[PDB]
Amino acid sequence: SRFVKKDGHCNVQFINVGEKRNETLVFSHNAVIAMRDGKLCLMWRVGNLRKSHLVEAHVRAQLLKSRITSEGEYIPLDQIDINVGFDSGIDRIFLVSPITIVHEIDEDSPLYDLSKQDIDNADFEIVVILEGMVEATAMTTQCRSSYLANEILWGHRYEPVLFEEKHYYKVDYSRFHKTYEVPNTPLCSARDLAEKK
Amino acid sequence: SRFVKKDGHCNVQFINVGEKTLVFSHNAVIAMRDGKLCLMWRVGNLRKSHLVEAHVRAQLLKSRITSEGEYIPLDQIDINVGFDSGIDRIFLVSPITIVHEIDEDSPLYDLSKQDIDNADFEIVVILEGMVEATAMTTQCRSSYLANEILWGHRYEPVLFEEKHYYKVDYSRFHKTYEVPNTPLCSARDLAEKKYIL
Amino acid sequence: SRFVKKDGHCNVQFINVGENETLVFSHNAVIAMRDGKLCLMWRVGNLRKSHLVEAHVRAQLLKSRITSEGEYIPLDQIDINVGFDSGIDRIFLVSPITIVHEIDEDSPLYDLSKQDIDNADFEIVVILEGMVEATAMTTQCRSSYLANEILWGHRYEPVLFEEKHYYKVDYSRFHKTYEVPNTPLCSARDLAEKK
Amino acid sequence: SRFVKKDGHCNVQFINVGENETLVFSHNAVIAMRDGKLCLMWRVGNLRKSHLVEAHVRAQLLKSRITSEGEYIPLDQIDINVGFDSGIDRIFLVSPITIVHEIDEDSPLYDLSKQDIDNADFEIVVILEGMVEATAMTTQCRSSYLANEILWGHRYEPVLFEEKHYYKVDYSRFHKTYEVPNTPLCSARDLAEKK
Repeated sequence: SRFVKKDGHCNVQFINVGEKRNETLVFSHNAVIAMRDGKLCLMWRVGNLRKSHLVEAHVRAQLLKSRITSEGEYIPLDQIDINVGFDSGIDRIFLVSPITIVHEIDEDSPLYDLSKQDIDNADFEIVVILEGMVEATAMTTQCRSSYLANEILWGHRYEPVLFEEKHYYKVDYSRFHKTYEVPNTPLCSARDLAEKK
Repeated sequence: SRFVKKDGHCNVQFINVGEKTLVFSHNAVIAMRDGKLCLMWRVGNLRKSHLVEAHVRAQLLKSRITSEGEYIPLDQIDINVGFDSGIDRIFLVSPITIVHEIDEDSPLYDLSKQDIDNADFEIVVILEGMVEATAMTTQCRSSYLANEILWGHRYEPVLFEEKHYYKVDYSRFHKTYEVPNTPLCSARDLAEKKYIL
Repeated sequence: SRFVKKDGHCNVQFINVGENETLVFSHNAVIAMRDGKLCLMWRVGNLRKSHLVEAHVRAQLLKSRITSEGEYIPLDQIDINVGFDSGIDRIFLVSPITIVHEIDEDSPLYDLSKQDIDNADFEIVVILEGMVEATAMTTQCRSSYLANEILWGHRYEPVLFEEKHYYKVDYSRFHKTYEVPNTPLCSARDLAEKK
Repeated sequence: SRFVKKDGHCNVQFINVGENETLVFSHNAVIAMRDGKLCLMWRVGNLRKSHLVEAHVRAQLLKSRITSEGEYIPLDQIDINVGFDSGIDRIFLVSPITIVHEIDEDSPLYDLSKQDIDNADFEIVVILEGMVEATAMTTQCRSSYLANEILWGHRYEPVLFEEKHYYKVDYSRFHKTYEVPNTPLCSARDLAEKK
């Protein structure tokens, strides 16, 4: 029943992990946008197929997009930060079971004015990073991945992979990339939801 | 008389260290500290070398339903141990009592003593750092179930001053003593009972 | 089309890289306008074929000063903000990046004008730190820009171009810049009061 | 002239060093006025021949205390702000640096006048951490200052002097200080309320 034991070990068992070809940090194939605790959020999944703990793990993200300044300066692929908790320190994660990374689309978010329709014709790329030190090694690892606009499933949630069994927990990685539609999901941008109230 | 010499060596002797690393108190406590309700736990280094760039984190593990009806097998909720002012970083020599101020932002804000004896959640505690003279970042973990938190308790002092040095009695590390003067209500209740004035 | 593939590999090819040694800083620094704000900028790049993990930047202005109490400080270091407060001092370095310092009210350059720079006497030390992929060794690349090495009214020449399916980085344009005669010759303080 | 060259090497030469050691703290700490604020200062240096990567400092005040609840705390470790909030706790050490703690309303020394420090019995633990250049090890240097090792009305002697082309650091001046009679004898609070 306890996820973590008094000595540090975790009562978790992983099934459907696949060949050792994986056994490393992994990102969900798709990204999603949906309501969470009353706010429109951009979310994606991260998992450690390996068997060791990832020390001082922390996540980052950036929206890549070319732009022109008022000065007329052209910038190839400006890198705009996507807030995933740095300010409060919740960008730092304890990864044992797959975690869902959440980005609140607030007034400061670069996606603040994007609706489902906008995302359809959008032309940007979101780069996601996971970094940390693999247990028993002196090397800090940097796992990367990316989500194009058309790779973001609006109105979807991730299928649970953590199941509570008898005095123990099991993680089913065959559900890692799985998502499901949530019709009730608002279709307007986060900004419209802010004014709507 | 000083705890640290000008050369960096500590004037501390350890006794009753037991038989052969890092370690966490068996229990956690909740008592009044500086006029505020706090959740506390102990962390110590039974080793000889200093811990470099050591820091602590904590998380409340519990399943919940989002306001949108979404079920999360085991949501991870951060428990503030000083990250905002950098005091999550510690200088670990003799056992240290990590303090979580249970204020309006704590997920434990509205938890009374009765709510604890009946609640069902897990508090995961982490301590990371590098053992001196090594290129390895260590991660020590532990956890406290709701019934492992002693409401109205304090830890027994382990550090004592001698003629020209300090002694650390580890046989008292896990020891705690009761304080019947401790309120049985939650932090919120204690806040209202004061703001009325 | 995309810059980073799902497997984490970067869809980029570097040409004219030369024969060389790890990280590199642009020869000159520039001062120009950007989104209604006069900024101090300099380029940083990674020639090495690997990735720079947990990479982040820092800058400092060095200059002797006498304290209001008469104390003399040889080369007092004044921090130059490049994003630490929000965490954008941490970069994902692949294609050469332009580090940006907004010359605001809290900046030590908030009073310098082009004329002031041409007559100024200070040094800006720029730092880039991070870990070379698969190495437990965090490297520190350093450089410096004297007041005269700061090109007032200049912008860097683009080095990233969109090809058919991939992206190419032309390092022969790394240190190159072009003039912006429209750049204000006054200081940031004036531009702020001119409202 | 310049302290740091384009390639990252520093134009500095050290003399009167001895026997090329490691990190070091000034034997004494001082309290003096700096830019209108009463500050607690101490010196830190790198006698090693390599650069210290991602270096930063920390300080704590060790002192037993009684809580309003009557709980006895053998040695509480109250933190001394040396710049964490703005990130200026992160230093670039090539020549001896003076760490500054601004004694403000949030400082545990806010209500301490000279006379007070003469009777005090507390202890300040100072720390310096960083990675030795080219190694994979993070080092930690420690020291401390008792209330009687704090020099009120003092400032450190300069160790960095400008030569014609480079800069020399004279370590024989590391621990030395000189008097500043002008120094207020009242606590930082007194100076604050005296306005």
